[PDB]
Amino acid sequence: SGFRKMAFPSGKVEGCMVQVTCGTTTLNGLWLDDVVYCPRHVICTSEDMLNPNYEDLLIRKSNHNFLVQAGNVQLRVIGHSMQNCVLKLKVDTANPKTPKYKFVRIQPGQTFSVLACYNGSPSGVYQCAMRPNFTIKGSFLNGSCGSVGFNIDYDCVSFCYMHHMELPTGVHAGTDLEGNFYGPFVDRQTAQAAGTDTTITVNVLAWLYAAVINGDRWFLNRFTTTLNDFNLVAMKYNYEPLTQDHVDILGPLSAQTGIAVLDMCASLKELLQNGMNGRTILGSALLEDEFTPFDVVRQCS
Ligand SMILES: O=C(NCc1cccs1)[C@@H]1CN(C(=O)c2cccnc2)CCN1c1ccc(Cl)c(Cl)c1
Repeated sequence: SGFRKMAFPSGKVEGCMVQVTCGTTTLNGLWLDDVVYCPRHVICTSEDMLNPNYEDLLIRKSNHNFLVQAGNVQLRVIGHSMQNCVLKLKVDTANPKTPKYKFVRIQPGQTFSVLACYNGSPSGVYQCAMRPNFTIKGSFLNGSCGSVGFNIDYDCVSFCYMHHMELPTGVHAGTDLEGNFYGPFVDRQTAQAAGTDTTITVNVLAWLYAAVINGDRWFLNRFTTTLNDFNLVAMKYNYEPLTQDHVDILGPLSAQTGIAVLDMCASLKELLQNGMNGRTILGSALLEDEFTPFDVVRQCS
């Protein structure tokens, strides 16, 4: 029993983190095989920020300008190249701790674990979701750029996020490991801001199922709704539309609890319209949307 924000064990990723320094800027890199990946803004200077031409900035670099350190061991850079908004620094040594891995871009509403790192040293690990507006509500301080987000399937690390920036509202943005930003954010100085966000409906329903599995039942009712009528309510409360695919994805949890999805939808509608009247669900006084159906199954059997 119990239900927590649970991250994947981080050991396989810890062994991949290195420190990358260019000029006076130090941040984190990801060392896999004989390549270190890091944000390309490591080559920026304070004066470059309005409209850096990264192609020019990189042509002006040499391998010796990148200092890469894996703990107390310096790695020799033997090649450098840009891939979208990341840099690929080829090093003379393959990382002996390289896990089986994949680079995998995630969808809004998916979750992942973040290993926050400073000066190439892991500091902590927490669970995050990719918001509908392609930001993440992370916890990151100066020096954390190049920290990565990941999931683990069996022995294989699926890297899905590399950290690049903090937006004015305190939320975060970054890229996939191919260097392509999530959302309409750019690695240059602008007034960019997180766009309007919505609540991830399928995840709220998954979390309601988690609650039922853990003995919280007060919000259940005898009613069922139609998908159409539920989506009318969803729109009014800034929730994402619920699709039949979502209903299908929730099938296993519906079967385990004996509560049909559209029955749970009627409970959600009442919670949106009436609130919780001073009660809590899984220790929360608000509807939590950062657990996916898979996250719930993983933790609730
Ligand atoms: O968001 C940033 N600056 C505003 C922006 C300026 C241009 C685009 S965003 C980050 C903040 N920095 C942190 O270490 C940090 C702090 C807190 C939480 N996570 C990270 C240093 C680097 N800095 C940066 C510099 C140049 C570029 Cl181009 C980019 Cl993308 C990022």
